[PDB]
Amino acid sequence: YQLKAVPDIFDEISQRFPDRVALIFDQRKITYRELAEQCSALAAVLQNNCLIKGDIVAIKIERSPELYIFMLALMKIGAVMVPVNSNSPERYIGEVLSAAGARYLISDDVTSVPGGAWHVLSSRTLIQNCTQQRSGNYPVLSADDPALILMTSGSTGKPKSVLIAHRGIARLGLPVPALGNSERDCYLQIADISFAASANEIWMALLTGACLTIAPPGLPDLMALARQIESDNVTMLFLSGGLFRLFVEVSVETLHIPDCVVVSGDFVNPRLFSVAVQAGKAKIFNGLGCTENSAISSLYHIQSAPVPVGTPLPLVEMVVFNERLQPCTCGEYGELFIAGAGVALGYSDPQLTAERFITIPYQGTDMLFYRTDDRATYDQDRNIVLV
Ligand SMILES: [Br-]
Ligand SMILES: [Cl-]
Ligand SMILES: [Cl-]
Ligand SMILES: [Cl-]
Ligand SMILES: [Cl-]
Ligand SMILES: [K+]
Repeated sequence: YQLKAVPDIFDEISQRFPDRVALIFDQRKITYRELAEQCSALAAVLQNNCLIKGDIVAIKIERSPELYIFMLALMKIGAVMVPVNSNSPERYIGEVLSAAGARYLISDDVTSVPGGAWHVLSSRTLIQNCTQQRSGNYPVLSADDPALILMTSGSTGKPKSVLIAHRGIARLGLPVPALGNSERDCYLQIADISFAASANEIWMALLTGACLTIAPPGLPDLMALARQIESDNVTMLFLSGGLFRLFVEVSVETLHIPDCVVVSGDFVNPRLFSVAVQAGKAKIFNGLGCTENSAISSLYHIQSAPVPVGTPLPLVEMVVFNERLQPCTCGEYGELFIAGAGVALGYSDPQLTAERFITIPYQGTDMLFYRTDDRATYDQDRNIVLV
C-alpha cells in the first residue's frame, strides 16, 4: 500500500520478472528485460532531445510495442504524457492538445498532426537514434507527481483535461482480490489510449509482471480478436459494453476462454449478461470506471442477471453523499463520490477542480473525494447501487 511512481514500480517488476513476456505484437514477443532496456535507451534519447520533468508531451502512436516504450520512457524522465487516439480527426486532436497545454507531440506520422503551439517529434526517428548506452540522472518522482493527462467531456464532446497522478495508475500493480490476478496472467490492449479504460489493460499487466498482447491498430476485427484471445491465452479480458455485447451476440464462446471478463461503461442490458453467464464458467464482472479516478474503480461479480457497484479496487473508497454532502440513508438518492489512490490531481483550471474535488470528513479522515455525475443510493445492506 506504499505506492511508488510508475517507473520505479516497473523497475522492480522488470528486475523481478526479466524473462516473462511483457509485450506481444502479432507474433513478436518482448521480455521485461528487453522492454526495460529499450525504455532506458529511449529515456536517454528523450533527455537528449530537450525534454524535461513536467513537460506536457502528447503521444500519437498506433498500437505497437513502441507506444508502450514511449509511455514508460516519458514517465521515467518525469514528463506528463497525453495519449491521443490515432484515428481521431485533426480538429479534435488540436482541441485535446490545446486543452492539455501540450508543449510536444510525439507521433509515428508527423504528416498527420494539427498545427499549434506544440513541437512535433518523430517517434520512429527517436527510436532510430537509441543506443545501447543507458544514462543516469533521472528526477525523483513521487506517487503524487503528475504522470498522465486524459480528456473527459460532456454532451457536446468538448474536451476537459484531467491530470492523473502516478499513484492513480501505480495502484493497478496491486493484485485485485476478486480477480486473483498475478504475473501469470495475460491482458489484451484494445481500449483507445485516450480512455482511462486503457490503463486497466496496460498497467495491470506491466506493473504485475503479466503479459500484454497488443491488438492491431484500427477498429475492432472480432475474428482477429477471437484468434488473438485464444492464441495468446488471454486470461484477464477487459471489454467495453459494446464489444462485450457484440461478442455475446456473435461469439459468446470467446468470452469463456479467459478466467475473468470485466465489462466497463454504462450498464449492458442484463438480458445479455444472462446469456453470457449461462454460456460458460468465466467470471464475468460489471466494472465501474471514472476518468477522474484514473481507471477501473470497482467490480461487481454478475452471477445472475438498480446496478450494484460492487467491491472497490485496492486503495479505492466509495461513498454516496447527498447535495449537502451528507452520507445517504437507505434509498435516499445522491451522487457517487470516489476517494483514494486513484483520485485525479484535478483539472487544468483550479476553480474547476475546487468544485468537483471536495474534502469531506469520512470515518476519521479529511478525505478528498471526486464528485461523479452518477446517481446512486444505498441498499438495505449498505451496498452502493446506481440508480
Ligand atoms: Br446495452
Ligand atoms: Cl523471470
Ligand atoms: Cl480543464
Ligand atoms: Cl491504434
Ligand atoms: Cl474502466
Ligand atoms: K460497466
